Amino acid sequence: MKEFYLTVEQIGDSIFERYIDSNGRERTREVEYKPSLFAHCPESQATKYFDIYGKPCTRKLFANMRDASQWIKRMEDIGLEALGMDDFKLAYLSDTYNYEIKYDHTKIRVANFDIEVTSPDGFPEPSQAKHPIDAITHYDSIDDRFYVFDLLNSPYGNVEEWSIEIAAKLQEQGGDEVPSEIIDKIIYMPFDNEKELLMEYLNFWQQKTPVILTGWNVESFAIPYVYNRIKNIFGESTAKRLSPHRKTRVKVIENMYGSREIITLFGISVLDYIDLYKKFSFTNQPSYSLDYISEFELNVGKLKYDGPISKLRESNHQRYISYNIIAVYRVLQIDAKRQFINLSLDMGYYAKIQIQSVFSPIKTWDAIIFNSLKEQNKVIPQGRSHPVQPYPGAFVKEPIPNRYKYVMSFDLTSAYPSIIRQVNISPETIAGTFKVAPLHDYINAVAERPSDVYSCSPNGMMYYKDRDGVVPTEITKVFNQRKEHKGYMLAAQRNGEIIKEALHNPNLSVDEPLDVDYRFDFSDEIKEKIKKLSAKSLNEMLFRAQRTEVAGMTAQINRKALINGLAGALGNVWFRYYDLRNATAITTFGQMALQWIERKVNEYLNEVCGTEGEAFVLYGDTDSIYVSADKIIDKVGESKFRDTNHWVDFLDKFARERMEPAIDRGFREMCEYMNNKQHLMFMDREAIAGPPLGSKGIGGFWTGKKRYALNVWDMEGTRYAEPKLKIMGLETQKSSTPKAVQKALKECIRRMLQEGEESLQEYFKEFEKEFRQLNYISIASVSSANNIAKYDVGGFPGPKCPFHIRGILTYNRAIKGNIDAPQVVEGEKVYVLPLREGNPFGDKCIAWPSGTEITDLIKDDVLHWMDYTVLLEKTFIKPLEGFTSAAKLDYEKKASLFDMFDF
DNA sequence: CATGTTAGCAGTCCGCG
DNA sequence: GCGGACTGCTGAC
Ligand SMILES: [Ca+2]
Ligand SMILES: [Ca+2]
Ligand SMILES: [Ca+2]
Ligand SMILES: [Ca+2]
Ligand SMILES: [Ca+2]
Repeated sequence: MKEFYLTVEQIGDSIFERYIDSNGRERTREVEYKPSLFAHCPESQATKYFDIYGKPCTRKLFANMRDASQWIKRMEDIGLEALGMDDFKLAYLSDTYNYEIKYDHTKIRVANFDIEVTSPDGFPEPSQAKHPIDAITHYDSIDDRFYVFDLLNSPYGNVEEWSIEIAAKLQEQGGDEVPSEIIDKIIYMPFDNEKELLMEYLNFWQQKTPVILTGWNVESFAIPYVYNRIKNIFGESTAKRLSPHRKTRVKVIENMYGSREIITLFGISVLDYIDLYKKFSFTNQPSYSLDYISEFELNVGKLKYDGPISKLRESNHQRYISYNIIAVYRVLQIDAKRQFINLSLDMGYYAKIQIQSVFSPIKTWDAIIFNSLKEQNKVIPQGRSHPVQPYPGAFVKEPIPNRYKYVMSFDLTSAYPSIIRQVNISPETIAGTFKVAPLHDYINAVAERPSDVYSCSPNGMMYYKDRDGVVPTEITKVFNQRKEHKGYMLAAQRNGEIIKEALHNPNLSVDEPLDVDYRFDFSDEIKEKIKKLSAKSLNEMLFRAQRTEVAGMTAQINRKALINGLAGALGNVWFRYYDLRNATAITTFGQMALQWIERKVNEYLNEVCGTEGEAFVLYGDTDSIYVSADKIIDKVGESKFRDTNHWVDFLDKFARERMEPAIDRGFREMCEYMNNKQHLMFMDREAIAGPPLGSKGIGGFWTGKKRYALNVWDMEGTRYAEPKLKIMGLETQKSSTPKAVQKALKECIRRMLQEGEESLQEYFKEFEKEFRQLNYISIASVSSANNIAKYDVGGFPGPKCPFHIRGILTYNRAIKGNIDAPQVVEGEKVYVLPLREGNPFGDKCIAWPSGTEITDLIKDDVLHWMDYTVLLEKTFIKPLEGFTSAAKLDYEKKASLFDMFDF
């Protein structure tokens, strides 16, 4: 097979590389790497090396990496550019792997681990590691085994061995319900003392050295804890054995009362699943406990236990170990679904970077662009210093707050990357400038055509048309992969709806799920078979379709994020290709594009509807338009439609056959106006929205910019079995809004859009009556707790203290002195509840770590002093008031003359 | 070491015969 | 009691 790297490090003048050889064996090597950098040279001097502007450079081959570094310093002192890749391990990767890397994940050792540490005196701080490690579960992807290290003897208690037989039993049977599919994969190893456990853990680690190291919170807890605990017992050089090159770096950061640390293990690529999840999932969660996330992702229940975790090992060591094991398996299950390890590997090898560098779009793009330019013997510019400067972004139309009955939406496919490609925006394609007219002069086609030679943006920039830019070139490759995966995702989505439709009429049969590829639209044969399937087979097929859709989602949305990240990086001062002329060329072109196409759509729709000056576009943001379709529907008359699906079909056809071709002509004109390289403004129909035919539903409403709700029947070609709400910006979409309040507000919206005012009033009345019976967690607000200390004046709120921070301080005073009360961690999330006047906490609110029950010592007092009136008014009524006033609707029946009668 | 800008709502502080 | 300037937080692109 073709060789590929696993890890790469620079240590002094050596490159340390772990890799997979031609026979598929893991190998390591130390290389005294001889880097090159480049300096500009006279034109007369023959060379094969040119900078991106075509100026000749001479190559400086260095005896070692330190020499290269020292040379950069001297060049800086002289005042001349030192060109070429200054991150030498990227250079090394590019030289060693001068071909498209084809990697084999089955040869890559991925390790998933977690540790337990009993602590009777508060959270066990990794930097101090003063408590024994009493469990480790380490899953190895190559062995497909869960290696369990179990401490039987501890200063905090001597316990018996863990029983695998009891672990497999149902909980209702006294067991731990360790999933049966991993029972046979567990290798269990008990130890009579911690030193033996840790020693054997290190020997194991040496035999099975992780390449990718993952797990839940491993970077902030497990890794530094293991490292510091081993250091305290055996010495630092023993602790350094966690690195295959025996090198680590300690990063102390650093709460300021007290502190913590991150450990770099050289020759390992740490990808903490919590970090993967936050970057790649596109959720914002109220809490990031593994229990919370597992439940959200997998619909498994909380791993319940009686008493505090500080006492679980002594009282129920059996459950303690099982739960250690399950927590490790849960990360694997989340990854089986989400496939973030797969994505990280794809992206990392595609760029030729250290795998952990996928967290950095700038490092990722630097490597991609360097490799691309290198292949053509071109030489990359030196990184330069730049002050941070603000610059303009997108246009967002101010909508008239209102109900909007029938709506059709359109937006640009991959807007900013498409703008980059259309205009040919790259550092090396800049041709010059032109004198700018006011933006609205371009929007209304009155300004002079900028150029008849070059491709233009209304920011004043001109670009060559007849040559490729590396930025356009490389952004296109990633865009094309994105498009492939999104296609797979949407096919799976459409496939899912076919299955949901068939679930209305399941067959009474024992049969099998159909063996199909969900990435492709079902054929007629498959659809016929589906209509004969049982509920069992259908539901299983639906699970598989949704898993296929999630996988396509992960793959497409993050490649979308990466290409959009390139457009953003042009405006980040650390990017090698930072240039506000290029960043603003994109954003300004976007502003024109949106407002240009608004004009064109209003013009077209007036023409075809036989009218003039009516506003059809009611809203737009960056690259989208929202078109009121009321007049389209009224032109033919609602009477003519059989059911909802008929008018949906009608608008679908109208958008595709009439509007889109009008839009396309509109944008082709704009392309010629800017004399662009290639027409790439593709504005496809997004949503078709309206109330059910013959209902009192209002269809949609806007309260303002970035705030709206739509009852959607068709979304990018997916015709739903059941209407789906598209809600943006409203409190239902915010992780700070209480769970049950999100739910109730969403049902309030569903009822408004689908059913009418009366239905809304019915639900409101009921929710108001029952509010006080909801679980306290379900009705608590959520916030991030940043800069707690800044507002901590003797345990009391200082000036300008935010509400949620006040709550934390109230909590800190209530718990002061209690050894095992969970501390609020700086920067993490808290639940927040308001308190009534005269409460024993001495303040108007309390807050505590989110995803958790509030400590039992104060729980009852919280429950008793909870201010429901404030909670209902703030979280539920006030947002609902905003929705309903905008929609011109009442959530309570207003008083009127009819109140004089007895109905 | 290192994607971007635009934007609304909740809260504090302050003024206000 | 309620606005306006302000910080903080949270999303929509
Ligand atoms: Ca644990
Ligand atoms: Ca778009
Ligand atoms: Ca059937
Ligand atoms: Ca959009
Ligand atoms: Ca689309």
